[PDB]
Amino acid sequence: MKTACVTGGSGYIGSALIKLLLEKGYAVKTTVRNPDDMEKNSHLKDLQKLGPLTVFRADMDEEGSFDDAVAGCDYVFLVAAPLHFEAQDPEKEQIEPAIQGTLNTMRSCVKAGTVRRVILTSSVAAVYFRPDLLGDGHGHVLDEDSWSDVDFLRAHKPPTWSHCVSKVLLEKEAGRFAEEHGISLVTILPVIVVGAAPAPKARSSIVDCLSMLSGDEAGLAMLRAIQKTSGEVQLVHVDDLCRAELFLAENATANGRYICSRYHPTLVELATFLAQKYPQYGVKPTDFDDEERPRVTMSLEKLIREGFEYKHNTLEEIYDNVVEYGKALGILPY
Amino acid sequence: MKTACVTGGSGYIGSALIKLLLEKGYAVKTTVRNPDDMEKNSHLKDLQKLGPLTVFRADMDEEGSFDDAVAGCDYVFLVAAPLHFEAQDPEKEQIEPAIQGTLNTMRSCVKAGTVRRVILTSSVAAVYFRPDLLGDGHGHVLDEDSWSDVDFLRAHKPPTWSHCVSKVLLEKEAGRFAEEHGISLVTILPVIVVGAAPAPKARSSIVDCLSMLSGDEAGLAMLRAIQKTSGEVQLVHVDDLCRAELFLAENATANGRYICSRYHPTLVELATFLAQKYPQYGVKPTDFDDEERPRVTMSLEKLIREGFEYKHNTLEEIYDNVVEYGKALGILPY
Ligand SMILES: O=C1C[C@@H](c2ccc(O)cc2)Oc2cc(O)cc(O)c21
Ligand SMILES: O=C1C[C@@H](c2ccc(O)cc2)Oc2cc(O)cc(O)c21
Repeated sequence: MKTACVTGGSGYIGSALIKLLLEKGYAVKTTVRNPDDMEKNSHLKDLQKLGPLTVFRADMDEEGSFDDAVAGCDYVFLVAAPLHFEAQDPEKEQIEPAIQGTLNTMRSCVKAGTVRRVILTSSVAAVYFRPDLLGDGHGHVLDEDSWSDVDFLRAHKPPTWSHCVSKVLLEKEAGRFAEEHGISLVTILPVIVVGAAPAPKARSSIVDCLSMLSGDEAGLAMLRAIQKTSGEVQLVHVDDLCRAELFLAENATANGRYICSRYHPTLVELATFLAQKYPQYGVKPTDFDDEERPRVTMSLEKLIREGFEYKHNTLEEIYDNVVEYGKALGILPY
Repeated sequence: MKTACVTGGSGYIGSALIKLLLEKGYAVKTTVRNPDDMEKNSHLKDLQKLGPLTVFRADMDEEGSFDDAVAGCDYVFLVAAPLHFEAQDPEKEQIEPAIQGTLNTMRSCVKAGTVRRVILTSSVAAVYFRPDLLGDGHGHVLDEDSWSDVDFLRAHKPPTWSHCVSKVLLEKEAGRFAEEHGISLVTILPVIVVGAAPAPKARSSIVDCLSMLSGDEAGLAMLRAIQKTSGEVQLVHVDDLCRAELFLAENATANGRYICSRYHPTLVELATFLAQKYPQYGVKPTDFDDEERPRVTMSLEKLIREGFEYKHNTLEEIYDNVVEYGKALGILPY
């Protein structure tokens, strides 16, 4: 029986990974910042009903705190924490702590001497910010060779520049570190993630995809900004993301970084689908009518080439269970 | 040096296949119904400059005429192109000749004794007609397991029913014949094909993708019909189709049938692109506004996970050279 560690077990993606690992016969260790907070971590008790699940305390700013959690693990899933709130000095407050915290966990992985592979969950924040491709007014198909432009982001500091710079640098630093220390590191890069997970206090990762239904002003702004940039948005079901992370840990030939994406609708298509299937929220699809814009899209083909198969392939399947989750979280009123 | 036969050398797809094969170092044999008609075959003289190209007279409707062209070949590219003349009895004027013409050439392949693989060019006409799915209000991703409903098509005879039936039945029959004689048959299923080819008298294969520029009422009706059915159209560059045919010929593990597609725009996306890239034609994108419909799309992934790579990936790249071809053919008035 193989053993896996999932960092950030209180979070959206972390909780979904733990569920899949248990269902697949793994013994799981997970880290949280306060194991006694059973309002935040009640799902970890439920999940113990599926297989061996051990909870540990750990924090990214606390050097070595991940030692006991990763020890004995065949695979380690590093789920990066979402930034959450802005900062006066993003370099000192966000970017640098993101690098350091990632290395901190890397070190606990070498020290375990048992980790066959580390799967880093990042996002396409590290892929898409290309001043040439986004700005030249032509369509483009990006892939895993594309990296967000750190120099341009620091020069002009557009909104979310710090989320993108921190993802790029922490991935590069973790790769540099995995090189010098002989540990296999594979990175996955999700688009907007959709679907239910066990975590009771998730939100950040769910606001964008439900914002047409909720009216969340920040969410809608984000979807519109992505569409203004790229001509569309990109979505993937959380269960396919989780299956992809498992796939990448278990298949020895997997190497480097992988975009994880399945459906790329315009907002009017998405709004139209949501209005038809969930009319109780009064979505007006004409609120998202827009000129057709050049499409700048992230290719999904690398994961496909390696033999992975997505299970949520239509728009409706990608949204198959997220609405009931938004209800339970209070993101939606009913 | 391997040798290959390409049927329908005066045709759009046949001529582009010959070009690719010569460039890639094959000796090539091709068939045309009248090797003298230089209206139709002037390109063959030109193509002979690229490598060893030999021309034969043959006719689908004439048993054995393909024997000479196919002899000695390692690969045969069965480009089933010419259909019929919609008469009172499509089952005897179109469907049956299509089947028998295909089996005619397959027999030459058996007689040759040398043929390691036959690549049949069909179309997603043999894939998409799924009345159990086209009106159910949901999206669907169809793949190579989906076949057009021949029974339903014969029962209700919607427009172009016999076209779809011809394609389904000749593919079924050719595969049955191939299995009986232990010959390798692989079928490729293009969507709408875009791009220049050597053939100086092609037309029907290019009218549709040029129809918003030419205003061809038949082409435009076809496009609107596809979009009312599937909520989008699907396009592929002729050069990727030819490279995919060669890929399927050369890759031993290739097996069965393969959708070939790369871009799936709405008509309003396509018209916006064309209007901006080619304003001299007067396209009005609002002529193609339409409500969003559930998407019924053909999966591209079988070819992808077998190792093939498309080179024309954006909408602009798929349209990189067809307008000049259209001007040359007279499809476009200027
Ligand atoms: O920087 C990114 C990545 C980007 C993205 C997603 C999908 C897509 O198709 C293109 C870009 O989305 C985001 C969404 C957020 O709430 C915050 C972010 O920082 C970002
Ligand atoms: O539905 C069809 C049928 C096919 C076709 C063309 C001509 C004809 O006479 C019959 C069928 O062309 C297509 C091309 C597409 O990208 C998507 C489609 O859905 C289709």
